[PDB]
Amino acid sequence: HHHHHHWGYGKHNGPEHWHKDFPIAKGERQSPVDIDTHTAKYDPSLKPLSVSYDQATSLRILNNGHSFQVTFDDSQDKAVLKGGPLDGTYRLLQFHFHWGSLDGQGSEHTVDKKKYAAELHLVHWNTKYGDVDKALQQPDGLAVLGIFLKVGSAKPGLQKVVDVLDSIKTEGKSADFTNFDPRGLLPESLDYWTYPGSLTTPPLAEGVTWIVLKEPISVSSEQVLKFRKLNFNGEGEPEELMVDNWRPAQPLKNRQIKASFK
Ligand SMILES: NS(=O)(=O)c1ccc(NCc2ccc(B(O)O)cc2)cc1
Ligand code: NI
Ligand SMILES: [Zn+2]
Repeated sequence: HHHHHHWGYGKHNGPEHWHKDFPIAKGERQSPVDIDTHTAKYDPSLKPLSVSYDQATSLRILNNGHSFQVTFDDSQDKAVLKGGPLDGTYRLLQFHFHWGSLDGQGSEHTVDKKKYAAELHLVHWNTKYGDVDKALQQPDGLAVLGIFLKVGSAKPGLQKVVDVLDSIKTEGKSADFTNFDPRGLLPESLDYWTYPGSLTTPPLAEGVTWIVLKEPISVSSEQVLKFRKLNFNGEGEPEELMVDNWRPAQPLKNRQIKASFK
């Protein structure tokens, strides 16, 4: 009998191939999905999302070769998420983005089939499991907040991020990044869609409660061009621009997307 045991976004190792190392891709709970709003059953019993970033302590920003991420002190309930569909408190650990080679693509989730120019993921782990390592092993371990990005009007709360991207151009670079306020990345409304799903990068584990916000945030084509100057490659290796680091929509199968808003 068969016996089973690096990935990227290129043609040879991109999403179409991930299922071969990570057969959970063949599952029923993969992300991202297309959000079909005809079929998204509004639900009144979904509560306001309580985004409590009162005391958020950013630490580092870094280029991991797939994306950039900003990490937070997650030792205390300094930045948490509760309400919406979540049973309990989920503490923020990091945020990262996915984006395109051009403005017409970059988002992971789609809405009635439209792709936005980038998507922001805020990654939270369920405090009752004690840390992110134990949480990552559970069906209700993680909660990701997804925020769409469209081009036009510059986003101010993002300039602090964008001003340092040239210090972390290549894979493995990092910097101290303190006193960054994540609330300056939220849009005004917090109406959301929710469904059970997965990480969108390997290992593609199916323990994620997805919360996608209806309202995108806007950013200047100058800001998102800064995203596009990052490299997938390391210093001294041939240049390969960090673009199109998004997984395409996966089939919803027997799941239903719920809405918080009519
Ligand atoms: N793209 S996503 O679905 O938001 C996604 C979220 C999380 C993960 N991996 C899990 C994970 C946990 C901790 C850190 B860290 O730097 O402290 C990074 C990644 C993989 C994909
Ligand atoms: Ni065996
Ligand atoms: Zn992500």
